[PDB]
Amino acid sequence: NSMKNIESLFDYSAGQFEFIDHLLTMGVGVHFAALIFFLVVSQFVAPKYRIATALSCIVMVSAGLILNSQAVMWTDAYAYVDGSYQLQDLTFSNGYRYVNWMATIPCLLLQLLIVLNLKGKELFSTATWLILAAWGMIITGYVGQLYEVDDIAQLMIWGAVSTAFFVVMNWIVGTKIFKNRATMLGGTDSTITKVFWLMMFAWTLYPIAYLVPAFMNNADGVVLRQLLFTIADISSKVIYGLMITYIAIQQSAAAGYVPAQQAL
Ligand SMILES: CCCCCCCC/C=C\CCCCCCCC(=O)OC[C@H](O)CO
Ligand SMILES: *C\C=C(C)/C=C/C=C(C)/C=C/C1=C(C)CCCC1(C)C
Ligand SMILES: CCCCCCCC/C=C\CCCCCCCC(=O)O
Ligand SMILES: [Cl-]
Ligand SMILES: [Cl-]
Repeated sequence: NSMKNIESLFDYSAGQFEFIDHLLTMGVGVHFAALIFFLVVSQFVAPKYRIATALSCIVMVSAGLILNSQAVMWTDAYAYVDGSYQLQDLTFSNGYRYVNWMATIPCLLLQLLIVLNLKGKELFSTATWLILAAWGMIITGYVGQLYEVDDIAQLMIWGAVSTAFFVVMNWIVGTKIFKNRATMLGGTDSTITKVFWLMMFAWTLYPIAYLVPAFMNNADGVVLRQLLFTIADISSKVIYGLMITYIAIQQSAAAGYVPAQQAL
């Protein structure tokens, strides 16, 4: 996969190489620090909603482990030779991000459905279709980025197919949010709507990073992509988790869970 991504085409100045490295290690540090927060506040969440915060812990460790792996692969694959960082070993590719999305995107989608108060049949059926759509999005996206060096037309076709799953997924999410916000407690019917708009904005940065090879095929585009991934990661995983957890606690408290009431 390393020969198929644009990162393998370029030499990097020390500044470019260090910035990328620092983005990845900063992301590791943010995810594992939020992990502790989610772990600690899980005691303030009613049993009904506690799985939602537990899923955030899983997202944090999953996302953090891959960012840590990328950071090490990044420094293993390049060496400072004659004033630049040059490819030494085929060990870095973005594909690990995609495979990980197969795991974390279901987790992120499940926490939302839980705080929406969906139960039994509807929860299982709704989650099945959302996870199938998300996997379809990720799988077609993954195949497309295998062509970002050798076939930009193929990257566009796979991306268009991926974007159809994305659109259908967002329609299911949005429909369930607007049809069920009336069941939300503690005033969180107003909060869940913002989470939906946060999702739209944060998730849409990923297709933009996907397209960098088409509009910025150079070492600065490599940096920009990692920057957009970092903003998208923090927003779609951390800030999103913080809001899901807020909703979990507020509804727990409204539902008469004392640890939630004593903590608010
Ligand atoms: C490249 C090929 C793909 C072309 C794509 C063109 C179509 C884009 C339109 C919508 C995107 C999805 C937006 C999802 C917005 C959420 C929908 C929603 O909230 O539905 C409310 C429902 O009626 C409950 O009242
Ligand atoms: C880390 C959490 C999430 C939800 C990551 C989400 C990723 C996407 C929504 C990616 C979408 C893509 C699309 C829509 C089309 C181009 C290829 C992508 C897979 C990057
Ligand atoms: C392989 C095809 C797709 C597989 C879809 C599987 C989706 C899993 C279904 C729903 C899991 C949600 C239930 C988790 C327990 C929460 C209930 C509780 O909080 O007590
Ligand atoms: Cl992830
Ligand atoms: Cl994800």
